Amino acid sequence: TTAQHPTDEDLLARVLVPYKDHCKYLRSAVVTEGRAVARCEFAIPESCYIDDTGHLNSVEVNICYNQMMYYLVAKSVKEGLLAGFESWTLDDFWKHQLPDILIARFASNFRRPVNPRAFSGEMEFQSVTRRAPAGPFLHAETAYRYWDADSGRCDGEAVLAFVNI
Amino acid sequence: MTTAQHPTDEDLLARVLVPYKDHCKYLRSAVVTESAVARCEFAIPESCYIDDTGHLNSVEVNICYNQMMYYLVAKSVKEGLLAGFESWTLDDFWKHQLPDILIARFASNFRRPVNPRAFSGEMEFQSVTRRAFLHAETAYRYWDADSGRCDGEAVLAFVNI
Ligand SMILES: C[C@H](CC(=O)O)NCC(=O)O
Ligand SMILES: C[C@H](CC(=O)O)NCC(=O)O
Repeated sequence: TTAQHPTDEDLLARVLVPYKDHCKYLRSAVVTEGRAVARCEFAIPESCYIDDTGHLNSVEVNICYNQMMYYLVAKSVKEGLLAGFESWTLDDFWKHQLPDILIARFASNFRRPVNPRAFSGEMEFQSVTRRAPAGPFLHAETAYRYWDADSGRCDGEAVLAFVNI
Repeated sequence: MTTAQHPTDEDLLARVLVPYKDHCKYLRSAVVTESAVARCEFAIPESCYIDDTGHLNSVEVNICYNQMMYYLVAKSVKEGLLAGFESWTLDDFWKHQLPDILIARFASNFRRPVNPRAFSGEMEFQSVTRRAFLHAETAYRYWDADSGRCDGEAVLAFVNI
């Protein structure tokens, strides 16, 4: 009885346009419906910036979060799922995506190393708050976690700003 | 205060950067002092994973931190500057660099978006401790020639010692 959306493959490819061809890590994303959640699968067959370390690096946790978060937002804007984004169209999203979606704060905590080859993740929008000072942006709080098929596990938080809204 | 500052060790730096891809070498200079601390300059002429967003991204803060941190450890090993690492040689460092130097926790706070084309940073090792691996608490910050400001902390684990 909770509404869910399977991976919207067309939207996903378009969300991932700004990322390089060899950097498309987000493979699937089921979005559950006013503060939405994404449940995702990831794969990094080789790193984009460094020789193989043997584990999912902090850097990659962050790249993957960005992908998952952009997808969650885009899909939420498309299906009207996210409180605070009622006025947005998908066109607004493509315009804002790169210059106007900012990370104010990022944290990652590794409990145990994760396998970068195949891993799962999830995130939640915990609050979205609009600000329009006399003379203008959304403030958002999110949490995520990652795990794999063995015992890998990482969790964290990110505070976002959506400016020029 | 008094201890001598080590200018950028260019040969060590280039070697520390070998595992990074050719377009992802952002750390351009790094002065090391005991207090161990590194004071660094960085340049990202273009991003390695995404089209230009116009500001230094959280991802890049993290890449640059890793480069700075690896160089500070390597240089500290070479020069005997970090307690906990007294027994290490550079050859130990090269063996551990990728598989055995882990981030346990990373945080960044972006006060003011930073210019990715030219910016500065610093970090410090606050504590190193054996635990039943080596556990290190570190803090860093970045700034630029305008009003850019990012800061954070990273907890590291050095394993298989
Ligand atoms: C020391 C770091 C660990 C990590 O980022 O999680 N690996 C090297 C790199 O990812 O740049
Ligand atoms: C939403 C982020 C902002 C950032 O990482 O700081 N830009 C997209 C990216 O860097 O993947």
